[PDB]
Amino acid sequence: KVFGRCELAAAMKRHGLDNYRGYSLGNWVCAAKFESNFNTQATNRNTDGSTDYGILQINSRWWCNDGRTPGSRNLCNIPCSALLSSDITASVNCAKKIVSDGNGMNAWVAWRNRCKGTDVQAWIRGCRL
Ligand SMILES: [Cl-]
Ligand code: NA
Ligand SMILES: [Ru+3]
Repeated sequence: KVFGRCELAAAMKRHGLDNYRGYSLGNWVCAAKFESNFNTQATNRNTDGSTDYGILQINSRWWCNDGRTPGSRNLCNIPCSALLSSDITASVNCAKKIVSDGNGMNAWVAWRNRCKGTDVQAWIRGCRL
């Protein structure tokens, strides 16, 4: 599923991301835009052999199992394929785990380079919810 901007903002609000660890909704919508272009099916291989999965491009080195990332962990206890569904629950729940670890939203290089220190609230303006 390729989400619309306001559709994703509403779904992210529904599933608990607004103000999660002090990150207002716009942060999450902005990150998703530059990570996946709002595409739940997005995958991208990295030079280290891991892959990033889904609308928030969650990485197999630590967070999910894809059966091909040597020496990796599965801290969200999910197959990485679960992160590709139209239902964003697994991606949201796993992202909550990731952002609780120290660096906050800086784990998304896309967030640091494209969203941080910008008008992130702009990504949710004009939306119903
Ligand atoms: Cl990640
Ligand atoms: Na893994
Ligand atoms: Ru990451």
